[PDB]
Amino acid sequence: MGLVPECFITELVERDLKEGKYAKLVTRFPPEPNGYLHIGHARSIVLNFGLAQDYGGECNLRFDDTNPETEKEEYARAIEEDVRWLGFRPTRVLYASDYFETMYQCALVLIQEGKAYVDDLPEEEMSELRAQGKPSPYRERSVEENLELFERMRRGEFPTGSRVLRAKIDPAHPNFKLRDPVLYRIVHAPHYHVGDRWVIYPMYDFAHPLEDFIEGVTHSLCTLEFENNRTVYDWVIENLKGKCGLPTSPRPHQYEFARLDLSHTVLSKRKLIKLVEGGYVSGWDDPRLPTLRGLRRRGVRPEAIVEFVRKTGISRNEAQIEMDLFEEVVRDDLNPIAPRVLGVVDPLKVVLTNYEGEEWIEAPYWPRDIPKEGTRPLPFSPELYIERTDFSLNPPKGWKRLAPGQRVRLRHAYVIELEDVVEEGGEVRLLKARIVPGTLGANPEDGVRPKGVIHWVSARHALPVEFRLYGRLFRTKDPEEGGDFLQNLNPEALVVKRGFIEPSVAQDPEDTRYQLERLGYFWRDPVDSRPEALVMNRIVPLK
Ligand SMILES: Nc1ncnc2c1ncn2[C@@H]1O[C@H](COP(=O)(O)OP(=O)(O)OP(=O)(O)O)[C@@H](O)[C@H]1O
Ligand SMILES: [Cl-]
Ligand SMILES: [Cl-]
Ligand SMILES: [Cs+]
Ligand SMILES: [Cs+]
Ligand SMILES: [Mg+2]
Ligand SMILES: [Mg+2]
Repeated sequence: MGLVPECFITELVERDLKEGKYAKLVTRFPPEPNGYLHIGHARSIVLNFGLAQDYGGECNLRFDDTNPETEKEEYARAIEEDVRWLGFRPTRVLYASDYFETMYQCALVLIQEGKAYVDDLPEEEMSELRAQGKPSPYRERSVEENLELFERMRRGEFPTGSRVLRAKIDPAHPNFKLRDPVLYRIVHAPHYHVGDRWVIYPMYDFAHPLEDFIEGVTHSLCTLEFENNRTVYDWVIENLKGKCGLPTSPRPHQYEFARLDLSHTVLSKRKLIKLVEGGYVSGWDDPRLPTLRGLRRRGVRPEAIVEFVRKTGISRNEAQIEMDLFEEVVRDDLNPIAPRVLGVVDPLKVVLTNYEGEEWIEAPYWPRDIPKEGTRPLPFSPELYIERTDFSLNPPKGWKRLAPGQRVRLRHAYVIELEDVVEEGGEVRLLKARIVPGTLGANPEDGVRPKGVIHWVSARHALPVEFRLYGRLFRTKDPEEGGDFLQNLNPEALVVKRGFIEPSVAQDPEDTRYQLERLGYFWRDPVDSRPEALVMNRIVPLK
């Protein structure tokens, strides 16, 4: 019933809602349109948009776009597309750059109130002074000179980086971040949304609260990196309430949840850019990646992603999440909705000496535990392919599959036993085998049942598939902090096998998610699969 599970945040909202602190609840999701979103961002998406719906409130999608150098509209697009794919419906699609004129008016007021000033000092010198707790020489400049200099910065008289505007708070403040933090910088560079209008851009610490305030956000939800940043957030709110058309009340407040860190995966933009550019991975939608794009392409359903996020909870509890966990939620999400078909990944041929012609078998798509009914014609014939790995000349103790004195059950059809093994070049190339005569939907006459069941497909009927077998992207549980990050890659992240799958798949809609028995879950890769050249990704293996 509650999309977001119980925690400090639900409680806090519920309290303030009931006590009339705010009329409606207003969250935002605010990413930077300068990259693609990943599984970590999903936590912020489910949280922020989830509360809006859980409590009959609003949630804005807003591109926090104050860094013109890197930011592109295609990232804005991609962001909106992944947000909706997760199933969420932003109340508004907003861009912080539409706020600039208001933010600039706000800076004027700061300066008229003697609350900001222009700093001519170079960057290196400014941080030595901050480190020393000393004031800029320029700090006690006048309202008049500051407005003229700020205007001269607006005009783009000064080059990129050369002057900045800073609030006047306390140069010796114990919170280092309150030492006259920077409000405005100079970048002679055009913005993807608003163009060549501005040469002065605000810093995060100043624009973010103001975007919040402007939108009447009630609960601005951020991850825990903004711990010491909270004090400046309040400072901007408090010195500007009821100014330049801002409300005097109510006002937004920050609250902090733990960012997701998932085992076996890196989420930092730096490292991700590394992997794409250096061709370690094929592209931003690569199913090896934890981008939302890549998880989509992989076959993961948005419902598993939401559920994953929901399942794991919202807290201050920055404990790393095990990939085991994620994999199990995918498996669980696909269990009742993935019809079971049969395909072969490492094909090995088996010829049946005591069988001729064809015959077609009603086979169930759903196992006993799944309430769905559904059936399909499964072709059988004297030539099949089985997994190479379901055959031993030298089987171990447990061996439940096919061997030189061990019968086996072909799933949904006959028991066969081995008769001859043709070898060529040391390794095995074709099985010669026999059906045990009355074993279609029945045991052998002699009572010695087959120890196990293996999957198979008719070599006379089956479709070629390119299988893209995905694993975790790293071997080590902790790649994101571990030292050599590229030395921890899993060489098995992608194996590509050429294989076979039963012909029925051809009569299914392209977006079907299948369970290949004893193999894992699978679906047509949305980019490269074609009906005449099938390509299927393994979404996840079995438990
Ligand atoms: N792994 C994660 N788990 C939870 N939230 C995240 C994660 N990564 C990013 N977010 C949050 O989603 C929002 C937008 O993400 P985006 O990456 O554009 O912002 P950002 O400026 O890179 O944030 P950060 O610098 O904290 O990663 C931010 O609130 C951000 O902290
Ligand atoms: Cl049928
Ligand atoms: Cl069976
Ligand atoms: Cs940031
Ligand atoms: Cs069933
Ligand atoms: Mg960042
Ligand atoms: Mg980022």
